[PDB]
Amino acid sequence: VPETITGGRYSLKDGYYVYLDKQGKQVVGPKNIDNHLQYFDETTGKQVKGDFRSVNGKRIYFNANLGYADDYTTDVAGKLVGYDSNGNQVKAGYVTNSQGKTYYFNNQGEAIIGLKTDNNKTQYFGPDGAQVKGAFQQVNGKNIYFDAQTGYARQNVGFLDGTAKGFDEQGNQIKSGIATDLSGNVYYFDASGKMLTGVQNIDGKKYYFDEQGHRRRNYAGVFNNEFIYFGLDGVGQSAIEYQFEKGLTSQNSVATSHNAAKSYDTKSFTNVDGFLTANSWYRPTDILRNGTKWEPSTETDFRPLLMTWWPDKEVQANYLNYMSALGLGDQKIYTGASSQLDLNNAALIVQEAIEKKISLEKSTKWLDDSIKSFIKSKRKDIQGNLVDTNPGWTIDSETGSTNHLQNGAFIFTNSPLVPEANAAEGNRLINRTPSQQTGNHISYASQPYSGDDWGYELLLGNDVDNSNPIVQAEQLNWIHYLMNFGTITAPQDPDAHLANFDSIRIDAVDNVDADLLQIAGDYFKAAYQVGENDKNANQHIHILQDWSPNDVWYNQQVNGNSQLTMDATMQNQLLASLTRPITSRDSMKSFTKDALLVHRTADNSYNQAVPNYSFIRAHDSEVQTIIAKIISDKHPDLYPTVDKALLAKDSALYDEAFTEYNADMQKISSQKQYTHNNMPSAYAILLTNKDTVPRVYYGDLFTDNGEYMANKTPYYDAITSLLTARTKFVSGGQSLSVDKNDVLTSVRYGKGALSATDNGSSDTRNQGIGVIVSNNPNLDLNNDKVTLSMGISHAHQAYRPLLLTNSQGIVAYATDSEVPQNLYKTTNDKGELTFDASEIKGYDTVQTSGYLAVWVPVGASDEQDARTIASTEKNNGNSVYHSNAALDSQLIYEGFSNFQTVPSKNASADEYANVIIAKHAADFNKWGVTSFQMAPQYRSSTDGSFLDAVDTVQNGYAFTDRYDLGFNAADGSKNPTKYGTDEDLRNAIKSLHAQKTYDGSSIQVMADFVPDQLYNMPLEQAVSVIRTDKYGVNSENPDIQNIIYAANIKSSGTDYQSIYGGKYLAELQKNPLFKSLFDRIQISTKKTIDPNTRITQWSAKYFNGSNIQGKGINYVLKDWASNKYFNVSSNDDMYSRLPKQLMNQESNTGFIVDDIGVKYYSISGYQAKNTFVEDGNGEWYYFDNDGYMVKSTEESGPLRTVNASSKKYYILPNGVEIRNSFGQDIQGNTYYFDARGEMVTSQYISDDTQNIYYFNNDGTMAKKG
Ligand SMILES: OC[C@H]1O[C@H](OC[C@H]2O[C@H](OC[C@H]3O[C@H](OC[C@H]4O[C@H](O)[C@H](O)[C@@H](O)[C@@H]4O)[C@H](O)[C@@H](O)[C@@H]3O)[C@H](O)[C@@H](O)[C@@H]2O)[C@H](O)[C@@H](O)[C@@H]1O
Ligand SMILES: [Ca+2]
Ligand SMILES: [Pr+3]
Ligand SMILES: [Pr+3]
Ligand SMILES: [Pr+3]
Repeated sequence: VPETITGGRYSLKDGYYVYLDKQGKQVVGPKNIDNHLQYFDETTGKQVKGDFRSVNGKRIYFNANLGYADDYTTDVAGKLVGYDSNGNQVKAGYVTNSQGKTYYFNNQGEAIIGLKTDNNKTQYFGPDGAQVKGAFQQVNGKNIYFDAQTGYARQNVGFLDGTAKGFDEQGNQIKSGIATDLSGNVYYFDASGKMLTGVQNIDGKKYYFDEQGHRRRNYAGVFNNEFIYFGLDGVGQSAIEYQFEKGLTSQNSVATSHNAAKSYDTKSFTNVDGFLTANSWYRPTDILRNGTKWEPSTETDFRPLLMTWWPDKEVQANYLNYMSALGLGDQKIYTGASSQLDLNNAALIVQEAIEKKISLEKSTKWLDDSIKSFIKSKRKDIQGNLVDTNPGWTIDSETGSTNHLQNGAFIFTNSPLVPEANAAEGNRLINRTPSQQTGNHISYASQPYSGDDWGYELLLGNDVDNSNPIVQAEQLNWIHYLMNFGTITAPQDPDAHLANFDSIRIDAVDNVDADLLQIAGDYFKAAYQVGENDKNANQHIHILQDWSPNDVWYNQQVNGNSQLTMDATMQNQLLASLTRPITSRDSMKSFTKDALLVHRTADNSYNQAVPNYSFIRAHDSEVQTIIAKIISDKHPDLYPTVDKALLAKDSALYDEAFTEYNADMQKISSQKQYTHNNMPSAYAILLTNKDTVPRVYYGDLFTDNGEYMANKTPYYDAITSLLTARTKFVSGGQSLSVDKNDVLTSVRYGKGALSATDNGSSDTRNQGIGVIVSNNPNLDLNNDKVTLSMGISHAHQAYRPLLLTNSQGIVAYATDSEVPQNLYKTTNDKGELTFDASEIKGYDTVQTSGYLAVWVPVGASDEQDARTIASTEKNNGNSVYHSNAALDSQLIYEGFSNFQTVPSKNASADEYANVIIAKHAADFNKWGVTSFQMAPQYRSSTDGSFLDAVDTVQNGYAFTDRYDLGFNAADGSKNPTKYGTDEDLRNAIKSLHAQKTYDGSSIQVMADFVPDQLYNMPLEQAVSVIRTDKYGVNSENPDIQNIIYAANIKSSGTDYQSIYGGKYLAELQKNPLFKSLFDRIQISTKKTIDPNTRITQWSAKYFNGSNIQGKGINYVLKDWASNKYFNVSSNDDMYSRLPKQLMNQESNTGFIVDDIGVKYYSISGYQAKNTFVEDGNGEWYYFDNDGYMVKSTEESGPLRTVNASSKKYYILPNGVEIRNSFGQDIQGNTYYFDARGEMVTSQYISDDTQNIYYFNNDGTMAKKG
């Protein structure tokens, strides 16, 4: 029996492929994988490809490609018999040889020769048993074509031996009949097999065939002195006879006096900056009260606009149907074809029911809902699928680039139609990432390091413009508010000064103007004199979220080191070499490469390395992506891509995924299908490393979901043992190594000593840790020995373990006395430890793959602390921080996860995280924490536009009011954020501040500074928009070029932004210490910061752009004839006046034939001037400056420039402007006209049937033959 293997990937060794087991081991012999049987060689473990092996007796062939077992025919004599994939002979069925020959065998097992007439699909087989595909074969002069993929007879035209000969399925030449090629080309022949070109009459219907014989669609031109237009049918339509309904329909009714608007100004209409939308309501002069008596309307008698007016018949019809479905309208179906007068009468029948329902309910809220759902309603199509009923008012119409986290984006631009949503000149500078701050990319990177930039301006939601000086100021104000949160929010309290934040984490560095880094750096020199010395600097440790490789070096040269850069090379190497499964895993020798940021192979100096903070996981990185992977595997239907699974927001899915994620964390390393292996081995390297500030993720001590701090991970004992050990032993110089067996040994020599040869100080002897790490579950040393080279400072010294590994797990020893006598071992005269195979071997537990050990020196006191005090001396150079003993004494703790359960409305006091933080304050001080990175404390949105904004998470990165950190409601209801109230928060900070570290100063508390975006904003505003991707590159959709959009982009002006916005700028300017900050010329703007305007209400002029909101392109209402937007707040001529019916004026709609020409009036009653106009969802027409339709004549040909934009259109004598269509001169030349109706030049245009034509710069088609 070939065993089935399931988990494990393929590898390439020596130019052949091998398969690695879940255990880690190469597989040998005949084995099933992927449901297809493959063989693997006895010694080299090599996969067999295109050879013969014997799996349990029977002779089996394996594919040249993929390695899978397959069919084969061997001809010893006569006809080869042929064999199934699993051995055995074929009694009656197809097999395909490796050469690609396909034979069919009879019941007797001989190869079938000649014709093979199956169950309704005749086939052929030539002599020698091969099937024929893709050629014509005369069985007996039939000349029957056989398909390339299947040997089935097909109708096809064969250009051999003459031209245009057509043959059918049974193989008769199709004289006087229609024939069809493989590409779908349609020929027509005459009696005696010769094809036809030009205009033909087939069944009282005209068709056009070009010069190579193809019957054609969407082709216009004069033929035998008759202008014909052959449509999608291929059928000729008269281009003289009009294609529109002649005659006008009055929109004046008995009811229009009463439904006319009370007034024609802002008073009577609900509006967005004057513009009207689909959800607009208005006050008619009269109300049909209880559907029985016309009364004068009161101040509160507003009704939906859509009740009495619509932008066209198509929406009118659909409205009537939808309300009829809600049981209000009449029981009968209407269409855009249906007559105008009938729709208007039907609408008045609906109104009667609407008002009767309002009288009954004593409310109009039910109506508001049913109008909102009508706008977003869906419908059956001719295909049978769900489309949108009103595409113009949905996401459907906002098509562009997909490259953005929320599937689209806009950029705000200026435009004279919306004067108040226009930004100043030289603002809205996008993509000023650290790399592109000057406006051009600059590689600051040196020789073996990368200098790329993965930044982009539009990340999420509504994107704030941080190239505006007024905004840059409000960002400074917000920092000041946070650094003085306590004193500001609770002035009555005497201890308010203890409830203040100390440092910040700058979020989305690659998505905002990099000027904000220098602004922030200036603040802390002014306020807290961080520049003076290490002591001051290290009391405020800030961090960057700077993912791009180049940002490390930008930070160093441009930004001083005003914030700490992340180490990405370490995180990546720690993930690659330890966390991955055995199949994907990098070697430990990689830790000694050159492309690492900090070389630790012989780190022996201070103030040389780049100041940095390194980590393994974080609330976003390597957390959410793993959950998504599980969602994808469990629900392929809904989410097939790992990227697609990130977009999911349903809690049931996550709940399901987490129970797996939690259950998988418990499993042994070899069967960890989703989670990270070797977590304690990774943290063992991280927390012992020199020249770095380690950051520990909440979710590695505790479970990423559920109650805060409630459930521990498998790794808690190991990691908390390391953290306290860091406090007592880790100091001095470092050196990594990796022996021939691939076993890492990290050594710290202890305070005073910087190398192995250093004799050190008094402090040295009892300090300095030693770490051993292998990532090989099948490690077997045998004769070879592993060596920990401690210093000569540690010669002839007794050492005891801190961590060791068993099959059961990892043993942590807290004190020397907990250690058994046998484990103790003493160093030799050189300061070396030696390890046997009887000691160090391969393991596979839950907590380790390979082996982990950590050894410390025996006889440390309890007062012993390895950490070093910050220097007070002046520092030279430009770095704010300096990577040395004192900085490495610091340690950050990211004390939150996204997926912490959200305490319910009536949750008890101590379910909220900030209460729990206070209770466990001393726990953090015993782990060596000097900075506590709190979550963003801002009130989260719940609209679900992104993971961070769904109600089950509310992590706080998705916020509307960024001065609101959990304040009470207006009535005095406690109203906490996911983590607790402003009071609960202020305590938590005091609690952390009460804790005192090794140097007697408090634990720092870090605010999460999020300058990039704002979510879910209350008030609409009109803006000009262009459809783009995340970089702000124009996706160049014609309909979305500087059009007007009703964006939710304006704050309420009664929120905490209005209270505290820019409040402290005046005050700061007056301070001398801040003079440097305000005088600085910022790199990107080249202008100074501007603190003279306060931002109390956010508005569209302070934003670069926004993610797509799915209001729709035509959500802002607009008369099609005039092609102007409706505006109530202005009496300007660039806006259209209200539809004539709504101001009780005479109004008519329709086409009107006139002696001079043809005029068209919209549903609103206005005349079409200088506009394209679609009719009855079919034909387009253009109307000139004089309000007359443009039509071609005999004197003036069909090819015309109409708009004076140098753009040429093809217009028939109907006035019909043909689109996606070919057109002809009277001379003979052919032109093609694209989706938009305009002529094509210098371009190949493809054809539905795979024909291709080339059109010159001229516009004319290149003729063929
Ligand atoms: O370049 C470094 C990479 O090396 C490894 O590549 C693994 C491959 O994984 C998948 O395919 C698995 C496939 O591998 C062999 O066949 C390879 C291909 O051979 C043909 O040319 C054939 O026509 C192809 O159809 C076939 O894929 C095995 O014989 C076969 O059984 C397996 O199905 C990917 O589709 C490939 O693109 C990869 O090369 C390593 O695993 C990667 O992670 C490395 O990046
Ligand atoms: Ca931005
Ligand atoms: Pr007349
Ligand atoms: Pr349409
Ligand atoms: Pr029609």
